[PDB]
Amino acid sequence: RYTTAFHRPATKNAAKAPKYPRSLKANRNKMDEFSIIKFPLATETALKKIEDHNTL
RNA sequence: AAUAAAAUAUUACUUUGGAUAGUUUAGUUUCCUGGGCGAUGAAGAACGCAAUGAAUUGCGAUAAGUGAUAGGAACAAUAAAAUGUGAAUAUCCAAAAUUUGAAUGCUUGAAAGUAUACUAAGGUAUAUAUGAUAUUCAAUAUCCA
Repeated sequence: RYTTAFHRPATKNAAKAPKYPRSLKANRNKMDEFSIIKFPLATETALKKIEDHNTL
C-alpha cells in the first residue's frame, strides 16, 4: 500500500440536526445606532474642534 | 529672722476624659418546622445601572426597576413629571436576565483575541467521560463463495 502509517478512516460526518431549538431568545440587536452613541462631549475642548478640524 | 512667688491641703465652679445610672432595631443558648442548589448553567467573583451617589442596598443593557395579581393615596434632602383613567407597597407568578466562574469550541496574566457550521452584523452550537438508537466504516478476528 506504499505507506506504513494506518490512520482513522474517513467515515461520513453528518451536520448537526437538532430536534428542538437550542435557544428561544428574541432576534433583537441590542447594539444599534441609538445605543452605540450615548451623547456628544460638550466640554469647551471638544467644542473647539468643531469649527476648525470639522470633527465631533 | 522674714516673704509666700513656687509647693501643699479642703470646698465650689469650669475644663481634659468618658466611668456610673437609665435604655436597646444587637447577640447567646434551647426547642419546633423544613433542609426546597447546579449543563434549563449553581455558589463565588467582576463590571454596570438612581435627576442630582462615594459606600451600602436593590437590580442586569427592559438597570434603586417591566408585566400580571393583590393593594388602595403617597414620596420627600431638593426640584421635576405622573397619579382613584390607580401613587406607594407585597409576591413561590410572567417576561428579561452583562462578563466570568463546574465553565464546557480554542486561548486567557492584568488577554487584547479567534475557528467552523446553522440562522454583513447579532444569536445559537461545537470540551471530557458516558447510556440507548441510527448511520458510515475498520480488522480474513470466526466462518465463507
